[PDB]
Amino acid sequence: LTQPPSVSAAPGQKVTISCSNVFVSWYQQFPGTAPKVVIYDTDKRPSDIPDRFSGSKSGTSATLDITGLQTGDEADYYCGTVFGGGTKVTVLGQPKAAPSVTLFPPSSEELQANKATLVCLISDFYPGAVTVAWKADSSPVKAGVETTTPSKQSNNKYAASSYLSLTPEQWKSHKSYSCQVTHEGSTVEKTVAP
Amino acid sequence: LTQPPSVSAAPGQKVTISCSNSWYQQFPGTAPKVVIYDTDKDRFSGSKSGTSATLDITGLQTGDEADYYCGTVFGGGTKVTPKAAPSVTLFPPSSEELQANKATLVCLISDFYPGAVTVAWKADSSPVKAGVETTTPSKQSNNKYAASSYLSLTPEQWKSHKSYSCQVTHEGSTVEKTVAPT
Repeated sequence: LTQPPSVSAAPGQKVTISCSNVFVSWYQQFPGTAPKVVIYDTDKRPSDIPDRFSGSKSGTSATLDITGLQTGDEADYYCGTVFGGGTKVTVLGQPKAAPSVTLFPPSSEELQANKATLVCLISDFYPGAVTVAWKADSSPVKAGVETTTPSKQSNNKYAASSYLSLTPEQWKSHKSYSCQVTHEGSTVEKTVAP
Repeated sequence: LTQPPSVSAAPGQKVTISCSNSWYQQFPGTAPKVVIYDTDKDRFSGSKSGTSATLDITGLQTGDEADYYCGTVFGGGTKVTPKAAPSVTLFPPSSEELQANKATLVCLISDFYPGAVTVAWKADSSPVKAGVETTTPSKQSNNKYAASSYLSLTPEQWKSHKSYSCQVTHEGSTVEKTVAPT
């Protein structure tokens, strides 16, 4: 049912993806490509796939293990009984970098037009997997939220943006609005107010 | 398992997907979701004759535009395939940011179809490329696209010029918005 959004490691190290709340199959899926069974029935692996891939189960959670990591393994990994969330595996080729989070309020022009949009610019982060959560007066918000998918920049780090669309009164009613971004277990929150 | 790489249709009609020798729907950036299970099982048909299995989309909506796979091992995949102008929104540097002696402008491009755009910045009609990054489009919830561009400046490099502007091109049309230090 639930897996980390991202797992990363240097081009030789071990990656361990964890599927939680559970026979478990693991499917590897490259962009455009169909998902393919990397491991079936907890630990049994198909032929043609390398020895590097191994499946395990501890308690309520089952794990996928990738040893001798290589750029070829850079993919989205899903667990299945239904499917889990998905884990993006990254083969680290540069120092990890925490995103810089810049939260912008609606301009005087946008409000003058009876529109309101908050923009949370997330930039300079590697690996390219981030989680974004909005909060209106310390209370979560998922309605109105729209997030860009990470994109490799000029410096090889990634950049994305999340925006919240609101009514000018919604903006003025709450004393605050926050943008929480999560990158490799490191969370950074920024707030903006009228 | 074999499948037609792509199947085209018109909104309000029907579309067919064949699988040779369970059906799953996959939108970008998400896991697949079991639509029909064991030729029977959110209302579409998944009936089959001979060595092949077909999946039919009853009401051809826009929220059904996804990759469809079949299983027993997954089929190769089949991608099931009205113009909207981009909404360009320009933001000045945050009052918070200028107190940290940094400054960034964000050009937010949204609610557009098809998902392909171009960007160009200006600092009083003089085009600038210095510290400009543009993100790649992504299909938002309303089926139309979103992408953003940003310009990194110094608090003085922003307050020196009278105005700043991004210029967004999309299907031969061009949108330009302007911001000036307050």
